[PDB]
Amino acid sequence: SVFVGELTWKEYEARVAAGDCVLMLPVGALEQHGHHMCMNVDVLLPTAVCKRVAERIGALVMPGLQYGYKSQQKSGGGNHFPGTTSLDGATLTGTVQDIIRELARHGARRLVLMNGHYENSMFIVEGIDLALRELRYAGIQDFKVVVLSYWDFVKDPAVIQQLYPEGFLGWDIEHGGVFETSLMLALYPDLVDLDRVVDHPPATFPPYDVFPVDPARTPAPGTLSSAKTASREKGELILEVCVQGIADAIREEFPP
Amino acid sequence: SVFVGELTWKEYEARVAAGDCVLMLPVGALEQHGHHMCMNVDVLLPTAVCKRVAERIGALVMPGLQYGYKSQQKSGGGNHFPGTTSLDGATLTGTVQDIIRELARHGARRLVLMNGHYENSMFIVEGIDLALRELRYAGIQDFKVVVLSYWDFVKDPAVIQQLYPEGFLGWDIEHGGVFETSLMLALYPDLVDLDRVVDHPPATFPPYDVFPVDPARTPAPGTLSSAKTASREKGELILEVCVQGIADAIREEFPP
Amino acid sequence: KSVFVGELTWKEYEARVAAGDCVLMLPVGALEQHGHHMCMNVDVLLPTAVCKRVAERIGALVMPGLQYGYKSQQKSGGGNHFPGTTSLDGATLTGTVQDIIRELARHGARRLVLMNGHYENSMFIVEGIDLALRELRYAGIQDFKVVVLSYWDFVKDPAVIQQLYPEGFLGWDIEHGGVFETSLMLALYPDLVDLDRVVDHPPATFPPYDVFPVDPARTPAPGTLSSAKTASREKGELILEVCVQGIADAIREEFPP
Amino acid sequence: KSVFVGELTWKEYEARVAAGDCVLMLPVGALEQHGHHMCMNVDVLLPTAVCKRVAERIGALVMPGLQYGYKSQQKSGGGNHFPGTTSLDGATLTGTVQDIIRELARHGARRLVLMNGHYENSMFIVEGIDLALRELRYAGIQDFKVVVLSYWDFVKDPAVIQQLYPEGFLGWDIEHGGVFETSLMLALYPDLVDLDRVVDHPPATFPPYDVFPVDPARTPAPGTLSSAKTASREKGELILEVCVQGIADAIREEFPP
Amino acid sequence: KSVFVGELTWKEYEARVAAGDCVLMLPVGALEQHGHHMCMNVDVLLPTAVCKRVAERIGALVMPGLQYGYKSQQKSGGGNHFPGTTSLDGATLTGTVQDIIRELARHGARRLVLMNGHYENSMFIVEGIDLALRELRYAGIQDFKVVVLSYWDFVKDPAVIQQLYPEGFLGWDIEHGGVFETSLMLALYPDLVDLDRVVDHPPATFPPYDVFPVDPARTPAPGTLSSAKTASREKGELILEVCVQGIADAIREEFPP
Amino acid sequence: KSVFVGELTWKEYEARVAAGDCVLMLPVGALEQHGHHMCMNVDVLLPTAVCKRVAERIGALVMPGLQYGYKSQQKSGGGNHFPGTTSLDGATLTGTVQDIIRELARHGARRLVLMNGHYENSMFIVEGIDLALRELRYAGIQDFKVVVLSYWDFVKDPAVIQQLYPEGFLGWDIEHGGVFETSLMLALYPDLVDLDRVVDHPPATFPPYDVFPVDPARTPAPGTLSSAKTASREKGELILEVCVQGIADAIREEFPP
Ligand SMILES: [Mn+2]
Ligand SMILES: [Mn+2]
Ligand SMILES: [Mn+2]
Ligand SMILES: [Mn+2]
Ligand SMILES: [Mn+2]
Ligand SMILES: [Mn+2]
Ligand SMILES: [Zn+2]
Ligand SMILES: [Zn+2]
Ligand SMILES: [Zn+2]
Ligand SMILES: [Zn+2]
Ligand SMILES: [Zn+2]
Ligand SMILES: [Zn+2]
Repeated sequence: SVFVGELTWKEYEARVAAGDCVLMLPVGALEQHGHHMCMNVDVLLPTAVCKRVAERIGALVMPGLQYGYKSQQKSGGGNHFPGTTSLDGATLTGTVQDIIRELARHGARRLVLMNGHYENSMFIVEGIDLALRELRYAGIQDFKVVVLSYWDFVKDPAVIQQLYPEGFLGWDIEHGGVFETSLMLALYPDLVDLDRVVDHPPATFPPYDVFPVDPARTPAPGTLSSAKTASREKGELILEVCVQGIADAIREEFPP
Repeated sequence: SVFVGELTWKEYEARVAAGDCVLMLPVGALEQHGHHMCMNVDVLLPTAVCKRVAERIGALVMPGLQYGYKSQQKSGGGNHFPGTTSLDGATLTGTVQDIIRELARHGARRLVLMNGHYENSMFIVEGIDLALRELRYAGIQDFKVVVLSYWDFVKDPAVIQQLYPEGFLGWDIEHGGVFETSLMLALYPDLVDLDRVVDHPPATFPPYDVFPVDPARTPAPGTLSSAKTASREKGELILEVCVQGIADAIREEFPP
Repeated sequence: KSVFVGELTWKEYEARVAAGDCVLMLPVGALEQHGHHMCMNVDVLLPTAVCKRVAERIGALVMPGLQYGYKSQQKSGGGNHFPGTTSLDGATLTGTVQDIIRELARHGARRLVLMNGHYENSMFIVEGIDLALRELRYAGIQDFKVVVLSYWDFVKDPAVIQQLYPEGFLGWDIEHGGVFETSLMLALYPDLVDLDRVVDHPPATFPPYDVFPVDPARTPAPGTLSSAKTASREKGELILEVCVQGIADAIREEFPP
Repeated sequence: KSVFVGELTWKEYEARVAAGDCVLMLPVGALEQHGHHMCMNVDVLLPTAVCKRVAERIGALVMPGLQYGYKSQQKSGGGNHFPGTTSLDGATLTGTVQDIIRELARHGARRLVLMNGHYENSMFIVEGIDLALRELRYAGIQDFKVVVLSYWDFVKDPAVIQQLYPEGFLGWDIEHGGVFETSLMLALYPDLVDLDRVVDHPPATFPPYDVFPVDPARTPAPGTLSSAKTASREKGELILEVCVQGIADAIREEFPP
Repeated sequence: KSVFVGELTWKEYEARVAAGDCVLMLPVGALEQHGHHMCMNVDVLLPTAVCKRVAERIGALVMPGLQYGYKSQQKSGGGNHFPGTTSLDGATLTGTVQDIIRELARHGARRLVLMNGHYENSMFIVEGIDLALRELRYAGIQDFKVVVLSYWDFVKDPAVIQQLYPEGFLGWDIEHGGVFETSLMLALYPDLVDLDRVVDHPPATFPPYDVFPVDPARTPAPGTLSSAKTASREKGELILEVCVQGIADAIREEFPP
Repeated sequence: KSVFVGELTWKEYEARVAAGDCVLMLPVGALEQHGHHMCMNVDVLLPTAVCKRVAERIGALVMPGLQYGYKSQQKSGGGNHFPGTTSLDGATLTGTVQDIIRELARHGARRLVLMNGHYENSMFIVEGIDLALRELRYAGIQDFKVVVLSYWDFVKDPAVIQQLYPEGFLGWDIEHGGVFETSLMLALYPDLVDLDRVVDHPPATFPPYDVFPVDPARTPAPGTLSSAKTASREKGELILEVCVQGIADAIREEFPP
């Protein structure tokens, strides 16, 4: 198994003792994802990518963070929706910080944080800095962290054209849209009912944000773009591209 | 599905709209469990129990807390072991607090926290208190919480007698022993290898604790008792007793 | 000379720590209801009295005690809904323990005994200790050693237990305001106990789970979890000698001269 | 009359809020390196200058700006390893925003515009707002409204973008110490810019991931993420008018008189 | 009938609060070095003794005192570099005060007097009060009132001052371990004072600024900021009567029956 | 060359720190009501102006000032109940000071002067400094030195006081919006002062204790604690010269070039 949770402490110890062990931590959320998809998408997707990447490069995957930061209107619909269960920034930051501290204690020195929930980014960044700060007090400067949101690896114009023959709309509105829905159709079809997709024009907003969040400014379904054209085929493409790209990136930053 | 993460936000909203929806939250840890068992035991077990109880009483299960409080020598071997990845008390407390705040926002008013890691108890307690304190600030006083550790429902003398024809020696030393190992053999046999069990005598300690934790005071394998006599059958019985007992307790506290 | 740090001059304290093997003791209690027959500072008074006697025997020093502890829980203290009980949030207690260890380490002390007298304090004392040791480690300090214990855990001799609990040991959690604490109080501070006000009720029992908000009905009306009807000075004196002796021996073993 | 709260007496401020529809604006910046050609308080100076001009047009008031912001990130500000850059922890910035909102609500104010000038501040400003609104709700207050924006987002007109970047727009992320900010500075504070010191390097490019500890080698030597060689006072005046007009209109829309 | 809450049963306490105009008093001290002639728990002992006497006269109740206070400052307590002195971080002290007020309010109490005995505690007590009142407001509670004071501020009469300091008033800040505190201790706890060990140095003087890390050389070697050579039980009795009467009167005025 | 860090390039800043003896100065103020005759940013403007002049004379650099300070207290600033005054919680201010010191240390700086302009900030500045020095100690760094001062403490010469107050000085406590601050403002920013609006009331006096919630009636209606009727540009110029000279000499003493 490539999952730390499924290993005995002895097996884990031996792997870290190897010296070049790479650990991966998926960071997701419990968030509404329209009428056609379930709410644990942000955990399921990066976890599936982590598993596949780990199998290829000989890495290990830590239990994923199930709850993430508050959903923002322009990227995830808004934290006013039912189901969405978000943590305060301090809580998410502290969780990341605590995990890094513990991994360093084990003797680990290579960590990849794979974000699957757009809004988590800056709090992950702060948790990393606080953990690295503490390691520095002990004179430790060899703990290295690579942070990434898996969708950023789908850049190849050729790939983008296949997935979006009519044009890429941007990652900000890819919440419950073609990208996430296609991956889900390929990985967990039973958790997706494309027939329930509520077609609507791609969400647009003015150059600013308003709080309290105005529910009227988010498409009724909660999605920011339609997944009507999502498909298992597109999902298989996205999956291979991400796994390959991320596997290469990790081998690059954490070589033998 | 009985898992909130596998529902759409509309399906979840509908269940809460019913008025008497009971939500369940498993709280575990990533911790060493000897040479014969994996490290996510404390998440897997309460989650499996929650699932079965939820199926029986029509409740829903929230994503579980994967990381818990620091392992203590007398109950989990100690936080010095590799693999064990623990959170600070404030972090765990804050996580529980944030989740309750969000569930209340959804309109939910009935929550069952099922602890699977001994050491989490008091921090779960503080998280609950802080969240209820805030709810009262908003005039909300109808949010009710039931907290329990699933093993406390295995107290019937006849059951203990059948499970331990030699004698029960308390839940304290039941870390990686007969109880947890038997449950795992019944639910996830592939994650257990009885041939690797180190059959040492029950762990004993003086009436006080020492910090920094002294490794010599914990049996080398990390277990506090031998799981040599663990069996699938013992696990099936434990599972039956726990599910029935918790289901009855929840119906009592959260009637239709 | 006094065994209490508070009654020493800084020069005397400094000299004792300069010795090199000085052991410090910190009582951790609470302000909590203890039925109709006993006062509310029991959890401070008792561990403080034990520390004093242990200190006198092994040559240790006792720090001012923590007067307020963690929230009373229904199954071990009656519940935090009772009047009088004044509790701190976990972070507050944890931080207090953390600050004190930091300061003792600054003084040059390296041996500390935390003696808990309020059941609910345990885990927050543990977190306070971990956070303080973590910070000491940042400065390369790994020789600070801590021994934490709840004084009642030393009362284990089958023979002594039989006298206190003729019908069986009820468990340290439901001992709140019962025979154990009341007997000690009768022996140490009789003026603060009125055995005639004891409301005799059966030992408190609870289901295998807890409910919040706490339900007042599931706690005996007087606030006690077990009856102190049979409490006596004699039982108190026995408990006292057993604790002092056992704790003194434990400290001598962990912190040898 | 001044549009800055700091330059008013408390009586004058009180009267303005008593008006009932008073709009307050808070500039949120940072002290951060901005290449060899510009000073380090750019992120405070620019949003404050924009706030002043917007306030003059719509009759709003401007609060003292936040001088220190969140840690500079490699992909958007060069990195927090540079000298001069003085950053706050996320909790500190969030708490500052939170405290100010709480206080303004106490004054009776209910309309606030937070104008961010430092790319990295965004999410911590967002958390500060959420925590403050949460507290207001506890006190039964639900009419406090907040508008948050990063001023450069108002430069949307394809015609304006083309004038600034005739060879193509490469994004706001690498617009640190580049054409955009440098042009505005040339138009507002020319004495604080030495265009002759601009190190004309190719625009910064990074792989689809982040690495920590930040690797200095992955940031252009000067600290800038794009060359300001083509910056000019003319471009600056266009940007200024575009931002002021757009924001003024947005506020009139969200906070009608 | 004891005036200490800790020595009451929860029923007795409940009955007192039920009165409707009950006044609670909380001593806030510290564990701090006090020269070669006095013990280190002075800051707790003195305000507690004053609270007890005031309570007896006005029918109030006294809560367990805070044993540890904020970090000793050079100009008012000698400095936190001294052995023995065991200080809390500001957040810890503030949080302790906050938790206590929250609980007292839960009991139904609405009148609290915080009597400070350690100079440096003041602003953290103030913050704890503000945060507690803020929370009470969220709960719709606005009738909780707090009076905070440092007992020495009540010694104002010129005649009294001259009797105490024939050479001239030195200011309450340098009155650390000097005539004022030592005299009170001589009148209240003579066994904890050895006037023969007093080091008769001239009053400490400092430039108009502070330096950190604290420089030990800038504090008189004994730790005292002024000489207690002329301290006496007679002066102690005078101070005690002035403080008790003045405070009793002030409380009667702020918390009328 | 500017003495303000914000107006320097990171290269210029780096070079100055490289000198190995660079002194950094941080103004710490507040946004607070200052009567009917003066604006609310006084506490930022004054220490910043003093820092600028001192820096010009001794070759130091000035950091962006803290614009918001701790909650106004009745006896020193009128009270936090006034409109306009926008205060931070203690933890927020302490955290801001702490974060800035961490960053300056990272830059390689080791000499810092914090110039307080708001009475109430003092203890939180102190705690921020302690927490920062504590963390530096975790990294084996103990050569970072901090000097903290409130600029008005340098106006102590009897001859100067006599010239400024030919009718008698009554202390710094009541100098909120009075002669001292108003005179400085008249000399530095005359347009922000309108002496004709001064409410000439008698000096504020208070009992030896404080009450919370704060009672508005106990503060002079205008918000000032003493009348600035006799304030003048001349008095302001004198105060400025004395403060700048005194502070410059103190800094040279503590941080020799
Ligand atoms: Mn998401
Ligand atoms: Mn466990
Ligand atoms: Mn207790
Ligand atoms: Mn920036
Ligand atoms: Mn003191
Ligand atoms: Mn002020
Ligand atoms: Zn998603
Ligand atoms: Zn387990
Ligand atoms: Zn007790
Ligand atoms: Zn910038
Ligand atoms: Zn003292
Ligand atoms: Zn002022």
